[PDB]
This record gives sequence, structure tokens and C-alpha cells, in this order.
Amino acid sequence: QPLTSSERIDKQIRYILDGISALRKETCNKSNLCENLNLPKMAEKDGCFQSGFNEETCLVKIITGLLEFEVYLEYLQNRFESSEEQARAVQMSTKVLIQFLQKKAKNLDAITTPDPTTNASLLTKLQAQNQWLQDMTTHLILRSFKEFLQSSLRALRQM
Repeated sequence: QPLTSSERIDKQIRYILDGISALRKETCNKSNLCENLNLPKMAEKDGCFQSGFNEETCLVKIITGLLEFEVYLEYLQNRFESSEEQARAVQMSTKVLIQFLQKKAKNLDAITTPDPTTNASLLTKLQAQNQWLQDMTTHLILRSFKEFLQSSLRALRQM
């Protein structure tokens, strides 16, 4: 029995969570404090929770949110000299996931693309913080991205 489109998405999310787990271990090892910021987050109106569950509004939110996360994953790869390959694997893994999800939504279309030139300003603002605030930013991106993916996986199984 070959993987269905749903099973492939489900596996790809668990695969990226295993990667975030591995990239957290390298960025925490490297941090000298380990071992404002508006990151995508599910709310009840997005239709991804059991209360107010709405399959179509939910799938649009998952895709919109992953697209909004890409500049943060570029921030991680641009920073992690040592964890270079691992951070790039997470970016490219997230790109394949977005492609699987866009095939599922091919019936819906539209979707809010983030503005490129706002994302290039965000990037510069993030890279000009002192090392403390950049280590905090890294932690908050990895935590928030993990929580988005777990919420996405729960919603996708309820479809």
C-alpha cells in the first residue's frame, strides 16, 4: 500500500520535528547560556482547534504560517556556522512540506504570501541584536516553530 498524500504530509511533519529536536541540541550546545518578536501562532479563529474546527480555514492558516516562518528559518541558517547543514536541512524540509500542503489546497488557491522587502528588513533587525538577544531569538523561533508543527499535525489528523 503506497503512502497517500495525507500520510506523506504526516511523515514530513514528524521528520521536521526530529530535525528541530536535532538542531536545538546543536544551537544549545553552542550557546553560552544553554545546556517585540511576532512568530506565527494558531488561535481559535484559525479553525485548527477542536473548538471551532474548520478544515478549509485551518489548511489556509497552516500554509500561511509556514510561509511566514521561512524568514526565521533563514535567520537560523545564516547564524549557525557550525550547525550550517542542519539549519539548511530544516529550511528545505519546510519547503517540501509547503509544496505537499499547496497540492492539498490546490482546490482553494489564494493564500497570503509574506512581503519579501518586509522580510529583508526583519532579517537585518534580527542580525543587529546583541548576542544575548540573538540566542533568545533562536530559542523562541525553535520553540514556536515546534508548537506550530505539533498543532498543524493534530489538525491535519482531524481532517
